[PDB]
Amino acid sequence: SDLLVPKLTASVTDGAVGVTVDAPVSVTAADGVLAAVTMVNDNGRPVAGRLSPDGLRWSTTEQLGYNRRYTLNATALGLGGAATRQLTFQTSSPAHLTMPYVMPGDGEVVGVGEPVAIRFDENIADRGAAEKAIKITTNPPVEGAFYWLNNREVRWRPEHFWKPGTAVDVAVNTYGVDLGEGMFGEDNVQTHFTIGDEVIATADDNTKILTVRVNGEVVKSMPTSMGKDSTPTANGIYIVGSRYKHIIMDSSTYGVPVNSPNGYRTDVDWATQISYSGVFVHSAPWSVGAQGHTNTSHGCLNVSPSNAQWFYDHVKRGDIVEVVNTVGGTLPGIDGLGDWNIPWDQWRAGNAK
Ligand SMILES: *[C@@H]1CC(=O)N(c2cc(S(C)(=O)=O)ccc2F)C1=O
Ligand SMILES: [Cl-]
Ligand SMILES: [Cl-]
Ligand SMILES: [Cl-]
Ligand SMILES: [Cl-]
Ligand code: NA
Ligand code: NA
Repeated sequence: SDLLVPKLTASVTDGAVGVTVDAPVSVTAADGVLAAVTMVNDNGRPVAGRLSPDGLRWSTTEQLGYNRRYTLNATALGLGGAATRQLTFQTSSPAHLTMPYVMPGDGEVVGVGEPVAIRFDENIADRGAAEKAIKITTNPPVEGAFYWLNNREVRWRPEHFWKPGTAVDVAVNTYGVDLGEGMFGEDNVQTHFTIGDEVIATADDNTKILTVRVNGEVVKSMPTSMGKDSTPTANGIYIVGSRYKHIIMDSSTYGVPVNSPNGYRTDVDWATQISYSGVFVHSAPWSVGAQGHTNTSHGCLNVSPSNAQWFYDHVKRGDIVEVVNTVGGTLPGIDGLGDWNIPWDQWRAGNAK
């Protein structure tokens, strides 16, 4: 048997540029074991690594940085000689960075209508890469798809409402990923949430009653006053959002001056958001005589203080409100909480462009 000679294999090539940092760097020995492996950046600072017990694999154990020039030295020893290699490579230098933000929060329990939300703080030129970098796990597994509400936020939901008890895991692995036009991910995100009870509240303009159903059983019937004809509440499916014991409604947040005929600024109690456009379920003492009879608001579902607080107490983010038989149209699918009004075939087809 003649002298066999160890060989070295690295996941980077000497002289390479634009190396993406979305993966560790590794060195592998063949016909021999690794005796020494070091990796330092342009300033001489070492990079954390781990050699496998069998001595055949060394990998970086920490995140690698943008705009860095790394130098790698590896020595492989064997029964028939040795082999050494020095490799230098330069990582990606982004033109701009973008940090994602994921809802719902880690560990939260949400209703059957809560979609996965990934919001970036910059415009995403390559939506496809963003979608490819986002891995969603569901238990029991269910089909879902991506759909963008605007140039910075994407959503992921199944065809129908979640089944209660479903576990969802979200891993936004955007670090080191070219998201288009030199826009690279600033970090990764990992969120996990669970689907709770089915809570569907239906507001019928014919009866002017807001009926809350938990697991299919009617548990509360609230006389309500919705948007008047000139500013009606839109029919469709609303996703419950944030909740406030009290909040100052200010029309100027939507570009409508407070000092207008259609502007407003008032403080209200027990407000539950259900649309970005400003539809809330809140306490309306000034309209109890109208609640259950005639509509008098700008879209908000007015109810009594008792029922408003009840809604605040018994409804959670992700629960569903459905408005039907109003003089208005359908809530826009891209409102922010109207995801379910987009027909499944359009949502499934996505808009990655
Ligand atoms: C709750 C009280 C109310 O009627 N709205 C509301 C306002 C508007 S807007 C910004 O004037 O067009 C749209 C829909 C609404 F429900 C509240 O904010
Ligand atoms: Cl090392
Ligand atoms: Cl932000
Ligand atoms: Cl009216
Ligand atoms: Cl507001
Ligand atoms: Na020989
Ligand atoms: Na008002």
